[PDB]
Amino acid sequence: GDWSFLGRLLENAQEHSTVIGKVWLTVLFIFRILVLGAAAEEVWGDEQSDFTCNTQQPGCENVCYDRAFPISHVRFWVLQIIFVSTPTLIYLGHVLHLVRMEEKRRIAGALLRTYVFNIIFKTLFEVGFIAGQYFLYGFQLKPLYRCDRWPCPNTVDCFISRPTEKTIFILFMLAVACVSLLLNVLEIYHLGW
Amino acid sequence: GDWSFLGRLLENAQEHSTVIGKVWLTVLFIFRILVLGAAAEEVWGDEQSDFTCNTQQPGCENVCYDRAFPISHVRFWVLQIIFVSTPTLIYLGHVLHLVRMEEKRRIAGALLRTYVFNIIFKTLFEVGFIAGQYFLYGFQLKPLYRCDRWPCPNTVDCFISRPTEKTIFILFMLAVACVSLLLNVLEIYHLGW
Repeated sequence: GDWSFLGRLLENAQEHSTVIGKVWLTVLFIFRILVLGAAAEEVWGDEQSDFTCNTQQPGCENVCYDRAFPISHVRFWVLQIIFVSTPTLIYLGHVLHLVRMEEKRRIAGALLRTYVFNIIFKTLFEVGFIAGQYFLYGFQLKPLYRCDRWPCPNTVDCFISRPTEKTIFILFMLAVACVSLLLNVLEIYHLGW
Repeated sequence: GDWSFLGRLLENAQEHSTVIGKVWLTVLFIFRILVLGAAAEEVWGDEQSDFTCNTQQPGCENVCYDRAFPISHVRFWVLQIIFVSTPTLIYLGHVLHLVRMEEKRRIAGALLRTYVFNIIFKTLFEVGFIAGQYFLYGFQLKPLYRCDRWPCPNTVDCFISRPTEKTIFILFMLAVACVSLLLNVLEIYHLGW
């Protein structure tokens, strides 16, 4: 996808942010957005095309792929990026609003509360997506999925495309997410002390 | 098949047999041999050809047809005919042997014991095939057979050719077999009294 606009806004955000925040935005751009576009989207491109079920039943592969993958991992990661970035956009907008207010007439007062809330929201959204992915997929895609959804007769064996590569990238993104959490914790403590 | 030779021998047997025995041989020829050749063999001709299993697994239809039908009904009926007819052949041979003995030099003495044993053996073989078929197939072929024999993955649904016609003929032959039993009982009692 085209992340250009979000890029513009977040680049603006870098200036009005802590050094650790600039590190966080670098991580977001490089290890999350760029990995997803350059590497992961191609991994998941044949997810349903090369999903195969051992059966002659029409409609079984469709319902089985749908039950195994209610949302694709890459779409989940898109949404995670958007939601962890939204607080930064809120804070940046409040900052620009105060600048416009000054013109009509760095981090302190209302902006400090807003920045702390921004880090907080980023952390909660962060953790939330991590836990949701754990409960939806664990952290390993196995090659076999056994499916008993109508119209499949009895239980059918279905086979995943590229499960090991997908597992590698699942874990890569989990690690990047954990690094982001650590960075946000560092921001909180660094402001505190 | 060509039952001509057995026919010759059994025709000979008719002369040296009771009236009820001639009825029994008429039943054998007409309602068992002729039905099998004229009607049933065509019913069972497509038994494996039109046996269908819902799967893509190579070898599953073969092992599933084999598990559902370890012996075909028509082959069972062939063997039943042969074995219920063998005692009559024994008795007829003993009779011809006594005739040859007389030439070298109706039912009484040794021939009477042999005739009673012939009826007995016919009755035991009769009942035995009936009970064996009950324990192997019951008396109704259902249209669905669920098969979990390797290499079939999990349980697969397989579908029988012509199950209702096959059931009709299964029951027809059961009835003919029971009529034969009744005739043999009548022979025993008629000799007794």
